[PDB]
Amino acid sequence: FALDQPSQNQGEIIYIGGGAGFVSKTLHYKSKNRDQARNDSFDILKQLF
RNA sequence: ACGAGAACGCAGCACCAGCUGUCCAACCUGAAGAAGA
Repeated sequence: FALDQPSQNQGEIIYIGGGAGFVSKTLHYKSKNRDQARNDSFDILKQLF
């Protein structure tokens, strides 16, 4: 209902625990642009699932 | 009828006394019990 999801909070956010997301466990969105990282995630995850 | 006869090279004696197989040294280094859609 709310889903506030604040951002730009001086880097005061960390995601710890289960259910955080597949993005939080992999470092490829922050080393490549949108299309390259998207395709890399799709290729590496279609191998998994 | 032998320069010969008889005669233990034998007796007692601890290879023994003192002395640390000791000194120094992290079982240590890195790792999300976690993710489809």
